[PDB]
Amino acid sequence: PQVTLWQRPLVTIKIGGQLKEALLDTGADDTVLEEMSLPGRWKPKMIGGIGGFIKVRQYDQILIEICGHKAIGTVLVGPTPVNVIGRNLLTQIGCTLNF
Amino acid sequence: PQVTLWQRPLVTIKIGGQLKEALLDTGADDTVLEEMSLPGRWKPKMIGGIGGFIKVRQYDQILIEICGHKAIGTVLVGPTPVNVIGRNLLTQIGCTLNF
Ligand SMILES: O=C1N(Cc2ccc(CO)cc2)[C@H](Cc2ccccc2)[C@H](O)[C@@H](O)[C@@H](Cc2ccccc2)N1Cc1ccc(CO)cc1
Repeated sequence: PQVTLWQRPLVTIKIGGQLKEALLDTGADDTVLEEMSLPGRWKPKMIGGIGGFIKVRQYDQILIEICGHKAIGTVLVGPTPVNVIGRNLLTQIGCTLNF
Repeated sequence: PQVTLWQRPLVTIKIGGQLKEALLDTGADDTVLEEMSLPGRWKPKMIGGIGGFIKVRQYDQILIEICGHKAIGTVLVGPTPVNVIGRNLLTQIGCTLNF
């Protein structure tokens, strides 16, 4: 749909059988989720943001449903304060920025 | 303009007589820019990111031109690694998210 930016653009996602809300985030290259239970194997990474770097786990080929749309991609799970959906999956759902 | 998200959504801004590039960042409530010289009054502030917190200076009523659109608002200046335009200015230029 179209979403204006007067409030945070949150969406519901379903991931790993669980329902969460996430922020649509054009500044983020990748998707980063708060720590959660996910099968099964993963690789450690660092990411940097404002504030500094964090260490995260990388899971590839995870299925996520963002609104009704399915996508498969990498997710990073880790100590984020907020679930962020970045450009790796925003492109899959066809999201654009328009002004 | 419409921007797809296959690459980072960067724009040119003019602020304070200087020309910069900045990310359009729907996840950011506010705008924060790397250290640069602005004239005038500011207040200290601290913002939290992935990774932690930074201390930043808040300047109010700063004119920015983003693409060919002028906006006025608060900018936070500080040690961010990248300049981000957040929703406080994104609403002023009429930016929407569309999927
Ligand atoms: O750290 C932030 N990252 C860091 C980040 C890095 C990597 C990924 C995955 O690849 C995801 C997020 C982004 C901005 C940024 C990108 C690259 C380098 C430096 C900064 C993000 O794009 C922005 O949306 C918020 C996301 C966010 C929002 C709330 C709480 C935590 C995280 N932030 C922090 C931020 C907070 C406040 C303001 C001003 O109000 C601006 C930014």
